[PDB]
Amino acid sequence: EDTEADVPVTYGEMVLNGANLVTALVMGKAVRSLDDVGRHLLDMQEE
Amino acid sequence: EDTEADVPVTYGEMVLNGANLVTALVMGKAVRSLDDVGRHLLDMQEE
Repeated sequence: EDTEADVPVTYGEMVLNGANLVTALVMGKAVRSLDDVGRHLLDMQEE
Repeated sequence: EDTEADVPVTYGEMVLNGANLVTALVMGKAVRSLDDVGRHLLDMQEE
């Protein structure tokens, strides 16, 4: 026995909100954290 | 034969920027004025 005790956590979560909602019902697709992916792709060509 | 002239225009250009650049790369889908279409769709579900 290391220990009868432990430290569990609570459920994650996600939704289609800002740009994920638009594309889902317009382009028909969606991505985890499109805001992030979008920020990092655009910024990446600004160095 | 009527007046030879015309009130002719120039050319209209459409570019990939911002939202539809990210989605064109990530989702491979491009759409016209996605920024405008996105505005209204996020609008019309709010009073």
